[PDB]
Amino acid sequence: DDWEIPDGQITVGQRIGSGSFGTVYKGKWHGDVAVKMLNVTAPTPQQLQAFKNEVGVLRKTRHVNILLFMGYSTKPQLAIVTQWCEGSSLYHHLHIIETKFEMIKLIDIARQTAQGMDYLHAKSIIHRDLKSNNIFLHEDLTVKIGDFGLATVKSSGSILWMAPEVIRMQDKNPYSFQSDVYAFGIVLYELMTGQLPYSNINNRDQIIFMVGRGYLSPDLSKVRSNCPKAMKRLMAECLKKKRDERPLFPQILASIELLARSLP
Amino acid sequence: DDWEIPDGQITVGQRIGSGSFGTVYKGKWHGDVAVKMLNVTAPTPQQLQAFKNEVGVLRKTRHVNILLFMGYSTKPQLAIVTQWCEGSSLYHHLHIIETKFEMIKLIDIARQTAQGMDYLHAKSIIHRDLKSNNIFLHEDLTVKIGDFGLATVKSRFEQLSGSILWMAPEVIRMQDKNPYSFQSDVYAFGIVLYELMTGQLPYSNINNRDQIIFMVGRGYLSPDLSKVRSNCPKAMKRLMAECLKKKRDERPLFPQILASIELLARSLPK
Ligand SMILES: Oc1c([C@@H](Nc2ccccn2)c2ccco2)cc(Cl)c2cccnc12
Ligand SMILES: Oc1c([C@@H](Nc2ccccn2)c2ccco2)cc(Cl)c2cccnc12
Repeated sequence: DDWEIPDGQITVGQRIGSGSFGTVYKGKWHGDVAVKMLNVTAPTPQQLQAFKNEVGVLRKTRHVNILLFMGYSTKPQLAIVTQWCEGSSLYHHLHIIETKFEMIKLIDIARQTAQGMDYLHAKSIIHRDLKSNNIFLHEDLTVKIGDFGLATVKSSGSILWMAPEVIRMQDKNPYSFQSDVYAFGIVLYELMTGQLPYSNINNRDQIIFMVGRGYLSPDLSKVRSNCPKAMKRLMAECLKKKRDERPLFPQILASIELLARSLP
Repeated sequence: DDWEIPDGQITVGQRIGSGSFGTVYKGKWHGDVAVKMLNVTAPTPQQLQAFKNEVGVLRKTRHVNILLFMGYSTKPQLAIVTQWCEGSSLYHHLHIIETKFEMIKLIDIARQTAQGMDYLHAKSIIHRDLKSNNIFLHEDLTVKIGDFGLATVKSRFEQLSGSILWMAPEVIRMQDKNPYSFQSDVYAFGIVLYELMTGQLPYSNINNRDQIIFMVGRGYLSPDLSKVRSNCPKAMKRLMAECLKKKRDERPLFPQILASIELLARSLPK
């Protein structure tokens, strides 16, 4: 019952990026895989902690909509190995290559994402950084939620997806299922409008300040016409400035399924 | 945090099928899933064992070409929950609806299956029932090796008698100690490569189950390789023949089979 990969079996290749801790690479281990390593040979103290935290969460997940954790290593360097997703992140599709998804496909992507979130929450896992860039469209179909570590289970910037309470830090622990729900709301906004929120404001600090005070919020009137009213309503629900008024995924999921069933 | 699903969360629907090791369904648990249950009112001691053994093997797997194990339940009834595959099995594509896959695709299905087998064997897991019926073509793109009811971790039964087309001669004779090995899995893989390249099941012109069993076992009968498609790469027809060797110890292991398929793939027509 061990997920530790034997020493020196992982072949590392092209450098991809650098999420959470360390650097991510496309590598080899019983096929293509993603490898999140640590450049230093001296794992330091709190680096060996963020490492054990991620593995600890990742290893509690087995769901088609959650990036597949395959194993970890301490080999020469600490390394988390996950499946290799073929394609691009939803963020890249929507805002870089501006892919034109049909409404059916957009509804389905929101569904799978919620499917995935519902699962994480059932396991008492709070993502804490859900955003269109951590949502991968594997093989152009099938959502894979990724990048954890920053994720916890039970007791740069990504402000666009941060709920008002999170921005305020009036608890130092404003994170909860509800704040995950809010970010999903911002993700819904992207799919449904094809754009990032507040694109007409060029000052981040202003954006941060105003969302936190409840003065600014996503402009829902921007939703595409062919967007089902029930979706636009689900969206507003998730984006409630007041935490406790937001619905939970079991509910989100039911709503998205009923609007999807009656769409064609 | 075990993989034991909390009680009363799994719902079951369509009865996709039956079997000696339980019947399959298309239930739900955080999205669609495949639920394998046990109809009986009280599991016999051997069933409880088959259940445990499968879960023990399944929970050791995390690979894109292995059907995803999600959890099990015992309280309501013994149940194994796996991801629900969208599409059909390679068997159905190949022999029931005759799907016209391109050689590039066939080589690909052959590669992924090998990739999966390579993964199981590295963890000392012997499938023991690899066949096109248990190879799901998820979304018509991803190969998912399933049905782990007879699987076992080396150094850890008397079942099966239905799918003889994929049984190696030494498995039919049951002479040797440990009839099953990484090699018998490789033989089954060989019959699958055979199915992929010919589009047909072996021994289609013989209709007597017993005679086929006896003959393949005695070595009088073997897969007719002259039937392999003409556009089938030579190295492949060779790799196939090697996996089908009558002498167990002459068959290559998946790491080498994997290396070969990947090699003959890089030099394929354009
Ligand atoms: O492609 C991958 C990325 C990249 N995400 C996206 C998202 C949209 C389009 C293109 N890439 C990325 C890397 C670094 C920073 O972002 C990140 C990780 Cl962890 C992967 C893990 C396994 C397979 N593929 C992965
Ligand atoms: O569909 C599934 C089957 C059935 N196989 C096929 C093959 C071709 C077309 C349709 N179904 C089946 C039924 C009975 C005994 O095996 C078996 C498993 Cl393990 C599955 C696991 C996840 C998703 N789907 C699965």
